[PDB]
Amino acid sequence: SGPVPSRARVYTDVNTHRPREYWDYESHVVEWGNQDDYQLVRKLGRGKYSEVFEAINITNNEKVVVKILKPVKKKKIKREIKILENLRGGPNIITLADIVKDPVSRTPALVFEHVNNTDFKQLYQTLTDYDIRFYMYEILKALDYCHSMGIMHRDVKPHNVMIDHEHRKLRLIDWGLAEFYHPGQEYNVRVASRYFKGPELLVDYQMYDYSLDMWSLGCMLASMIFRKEPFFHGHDNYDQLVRIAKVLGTEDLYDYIDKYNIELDPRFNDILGRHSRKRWERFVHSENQHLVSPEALDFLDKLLRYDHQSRLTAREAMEHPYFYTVVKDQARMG
Ligand SMILES: Clc1nc2nn[nH]c2cc1Br
Repeated sequence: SGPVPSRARVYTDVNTHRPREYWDYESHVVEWGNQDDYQLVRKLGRGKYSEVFEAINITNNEKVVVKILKPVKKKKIKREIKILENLRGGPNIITLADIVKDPVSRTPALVFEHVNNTDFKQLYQTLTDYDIRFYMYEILKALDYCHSMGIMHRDVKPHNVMIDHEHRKLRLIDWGLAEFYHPGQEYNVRVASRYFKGPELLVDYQMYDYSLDMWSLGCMLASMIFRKEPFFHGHDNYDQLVRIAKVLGTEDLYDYIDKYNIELDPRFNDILGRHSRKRWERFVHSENQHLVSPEALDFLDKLLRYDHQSRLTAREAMEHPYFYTVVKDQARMG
């Protein structure tokens, strides 16, 4: 038997039409700068794969951000570098400015354009209904671009969205989990953060595509309009699917498994149970109702689907009525 193959609905063959060196990052040669051009000012945050510092470029007194990479496979470093270089200059994509190594420790580090140390997670508590739509639209610009360039981000979450609210600009960061989409390729399902993992990751379906990012975006949107962080609050990867099933229902879940002939881990048998598909009104209350509208719920429903092929693409999402006012305002002034 085996699982049923799958293909992305959009941007399916974009990498095939590219020269090999565009996506064959294992053969990419890295252009190393001089780390003596940069002095670290202060630590910004600590991660599982890197440490982020505010720094200064000695040569031109320019503020930068330096991401010191924790030891990982050489090919993973080349992948993040190649993806950042391919996407450089794209809408709302963080700009990679330089690549350096410590002379003694040989530890690699990436230097980025400076952004204010404010991510989406810290800000959305004070956001109006319009601001949520505005910044969701800006994220969709970055996703539609990188998807059109044949790249899945695979780690979309509020922590990876830096926002300068005073200037109303945002940047999508942390491309260390991003990967090139190739039709027929099977990918590692051990990606993204638990609360944002798509059902394809949780049931171990490896032939996924750009639509993985659209599930993660739906998880972000639900947490913001409902003020429930996270929206799917699982204890682990198994319970994460249970939390989803208690909302989206078990019937569509098993139909999804049947459609792609997915061999489900037997542990799920005794924990998924039977659950109806819940109406989104269940999560509306007096403190979030000003963020919830029929347009928001209709848009959210079309993102959070078990069947990855049934989710809105980034471009389809940008044309939803949820963004009509945002589109009109950008047409007038931008
Ligand atoms: Cl602040 C910051 N963090 C990152 N993590 N991965 N890439 C990154 C770029 C910037 Br700028």
